[PDB]
Parts: sequence; C-alpha cells; structure tokens
Amino acid sequence: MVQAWYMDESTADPRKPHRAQPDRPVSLEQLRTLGVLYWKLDADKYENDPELEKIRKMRNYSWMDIITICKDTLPNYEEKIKMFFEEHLHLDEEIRYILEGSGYFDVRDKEDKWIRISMEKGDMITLPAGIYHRFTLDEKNYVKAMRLFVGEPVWTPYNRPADHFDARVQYMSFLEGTA
Ligand SMILES: CSCCC(=O)C(=O)O
Ligand code: NI
Repeated sequence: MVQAWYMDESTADPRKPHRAQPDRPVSLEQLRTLGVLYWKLDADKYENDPELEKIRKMRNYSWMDIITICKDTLPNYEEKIKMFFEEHLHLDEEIRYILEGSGYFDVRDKEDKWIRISMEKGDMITLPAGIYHRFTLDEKNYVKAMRLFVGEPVWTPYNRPADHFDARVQYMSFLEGTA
C-alpha cells in the first residue's frame, strides 16, 4: 500500500526518505482530511485503461500529458527541479499519475508539519488547490508521470507565502470541516 510519513528534523539531502523516529506513518484516511485523494492503477495500461477513464470522467480531468523527469532528457531540468521543490501552492488541483519510477510529494498537515508521500508506479494523487506542497525525486533520480488537469492547464506555482489567494482561503475553510 502507498506509504506516507511525518518527516525528521534534518534539512540535508532532500531526496532521502527522512522518516521521523520513531516511525510516524500517515494513512490515506488522514491524507483525505487534507483534501489529498489517491487511486491505485495498473500503470502498464495507461494508454488504454477503463479504470483511469472512470476517474477522469468522475473528476472532469479532461486534459492530460506525459512528463519525464530525467537529468539527461528534460529541458531546463535543473531549474524545473528547483521550482518543483520550493514550497508552493496552485489555484487548481495538482494531479499526477506515476507511470515509471518514483518520487516524493510533501504536504503540510493541519499544524503545518510536513508529511512525505512516497509515490511509485501505479500511484495517482490529487493535491487540492490551495494546499502547500513540494515535489522531489527520490534517490533513484527518475520519474515518468501523467499530468492531468480540469480543463486547459495553468501550471503557475505561488511560492509560500501565498496566503491572499481565494483558493487558499477556500482551502482553509475546507480544513475546518474535516476531522
Ligand atoms: C511526478 S510529476 C513531476 C513534478 C511536477 O510535475 C510538479 O511538481 O508540478
Ligand atoms: Ni505543485
């Protein structure tokens, strides 16, 4: 099952697991209280998968593309990787479905503590508009992912602080309503 955990207090080597000690695992149920949703799929079938279609139709994910994060392949790699890992929010959902490889999505919990979510092949996640988050490769230094979007995409990150946005205000309001 998909693994997530509270992080330790080391700021070094962000691609390491950084598991809090003792272990403080985080469940999919706790992630849902943050508005973070998850589906498990057969990533070998991504070109033609009725199960992915069920999710895309339910959620109105009408747009997709594929991105490959690789030190050799990706244009403007070093700058893009830095922008992924700066703590930021978006005014839309961030939806990613991992097709190959792996990485970490970090999200803030209700007390603004970091939770690290380990995403591997077959894992699909949506991070709600307004949530503070970041992404890093793990020590294997490779991921291929499908990006999805509700309509034509706008990718703009707003690096924290970004508290004035309506999307952030509405998200804070959502958090009051969950466990
Ligand atoms: C696993 S997708 C690569 C990360 C990314 O697209 C993002 O942070 O927006
Ligand atoms: Ni983002």
